[PDB]
Amino acid sequence: GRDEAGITGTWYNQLGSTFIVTAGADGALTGTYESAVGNAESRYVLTGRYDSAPATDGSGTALGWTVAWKNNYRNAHSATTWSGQYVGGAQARINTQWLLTYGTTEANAWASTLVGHDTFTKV
Amino acid sequence: GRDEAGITGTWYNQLGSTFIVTAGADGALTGTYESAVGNAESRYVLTGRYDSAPATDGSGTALGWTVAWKNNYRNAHSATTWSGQYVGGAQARINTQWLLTYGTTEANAWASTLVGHDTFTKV
Amino acid sequence: GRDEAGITGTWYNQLGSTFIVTAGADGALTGTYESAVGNAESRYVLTGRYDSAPATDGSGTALGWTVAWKNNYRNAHSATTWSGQYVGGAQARINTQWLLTYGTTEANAWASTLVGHDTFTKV
Amino acid sequence: GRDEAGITGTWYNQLGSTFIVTAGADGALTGTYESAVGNAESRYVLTGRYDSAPATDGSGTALGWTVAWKNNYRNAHSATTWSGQYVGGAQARINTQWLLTYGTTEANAWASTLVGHDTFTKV
Ligand SMILES: O=C(O)CCCC[C@@H]1SC[C@@H]2NC(=O)N[C@@H]21
Ligand SMILES: O=C(O)CCCC[C@@H]1SC[C@@H]2NC(=O)N[C@@H]21
Ligand SMILES: O=C(O)CCCC[C@@H]1SC[C@@H]2NC(=O)N[C@@H]21
Ligand SMILES: O=C(O)CCCC[C@@H]1SC[C@@H]2NC(=O)N[C@@H]21
Repeated sequence: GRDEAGITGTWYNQLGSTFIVTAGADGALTGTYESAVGNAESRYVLTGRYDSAPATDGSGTALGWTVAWKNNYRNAHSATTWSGQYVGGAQARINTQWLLTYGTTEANAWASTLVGHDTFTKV
Repeated sequence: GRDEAGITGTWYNQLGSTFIVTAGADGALTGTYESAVGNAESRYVLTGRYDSAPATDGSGTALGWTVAWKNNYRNAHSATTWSGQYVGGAQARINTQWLLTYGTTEANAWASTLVGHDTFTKV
Repeated sequence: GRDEAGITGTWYNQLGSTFIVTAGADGALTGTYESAVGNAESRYVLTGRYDSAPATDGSGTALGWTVAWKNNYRNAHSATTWSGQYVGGAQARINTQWLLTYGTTEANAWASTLVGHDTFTKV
Repeated sequence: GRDEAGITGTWYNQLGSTFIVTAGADGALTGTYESAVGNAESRYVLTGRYDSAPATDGSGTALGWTVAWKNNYRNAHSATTWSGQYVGGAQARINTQWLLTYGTTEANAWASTLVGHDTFTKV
């Protein structure tokens, strides 16, 4: 993929969380996520996808991934999805918006979903 | 997983799109998506995660998945993430909210991301 | 406004909440909201804006409004914004997506904002 | 209102847009918005609401507002809502997430709504 090398590695967001990803040639993303906040401890599995043949006109590279917040330590009964774009160069970034959905009863489902935004850097 | 059997299979949303997923015991989701709308044709790879040990108190099952909108036919230079919950029973549903991010230039990045909501049924 | 008459009146969403609005010629929206759910009781002030000269090509009419969830009875320390479009005709609707922000400490601000979607009808 | 004085005035976001607001004692927000981006020129009317009696525990102040993107110069057939919180102190900020809805045909309504985030400062 054009940015396979650029995306693969360890990223950090403004909260202090750590995103560890491998980009495959075909568009896969696999890795681990460790949140600095919330009902979370240690690493969680992630998977996702990215555009392995982006535009050559200076546009970013679209991608996304999911974490279900269950591991051997905790289960928050929740999942987050991040949707965003990789922007390459000396100050590389992944700019995302995310959706965190809790399992709820039907009566509470109106209040099931948090929205926010994370920016990941290599430093 | 508690809902491995409930989630695995073919789902359809209010647009007429078709979501084909396999749920693994461990929390994986793998499959294909075919959109009835947008800059899309035929099937695209998806991956995601779900809570394989949900609450037993009538709450839904949190899950999410991604599609990068590249296949052998088209490349929209975009990715969607769906975040939601599976609700089991005679009228099973997956209720989601989604985020569709386009690769953009930095000048247009304010306008990179669409938000919406899809409800999937087995019929 | 083109839809001043169509928008003005009493609307109900899928939760059972009641939206009472007056549309002004100039684009204003003023009224009251009464939620069927959440940390809310009785009516709350709303204000917002709508496109008073929409496209004539069958497109909906863009609009939005806010409620801060303080009245004489309760204060949730929160505000919701609905962003959407009015679609006229025998089955008129307002289709919206909303953002509910809580006041939080800086440590909890990542979790400050809920997202959802409401559809309002005249019946 | 507790933050009537703190909110009232001229704010600027990371795009260079200019938000000019007056906060009323009762919870009103009135003013003008001028966007540095998009299908916009000059000032547009805004209205909204804020929590005029916030928590005293260091939490921010919830608020929101709307702009319909029609004025004497242009009509984008769209509306944005910002939902967020005011945080007072030497570095005051308004942190928001927003929803920009376009009027669309029913066939294109899935793609009607952009989501993003703006941070406003006094400098
Ligand atoms: O509390 C939970 O339900 C599980 C932890 C969620 C942490 C969220 S995911 C979005 C944001 N970005 C992070 O790095 N952490 C929070
Ligand atoms: O146009 C694109 O960029 C690729 C197709 C996007 C189709 C979207 S994904 C969200 C919504 N749900 C669907 O089933 N289709 C649309
Ligand atoms: O709980 C709160 O903070 C105040 C009540 C919020 C009720 C929300 S606003 C979005 C959704 N639509 C409704 O009609 N009610 C809920
Ligand atoms: O293009 C349009 O439909 C009207 C202009 C929209 C400008 C948006 S509103 C959200 C973001 N914040 C800004 O200051 N400008 C853009």
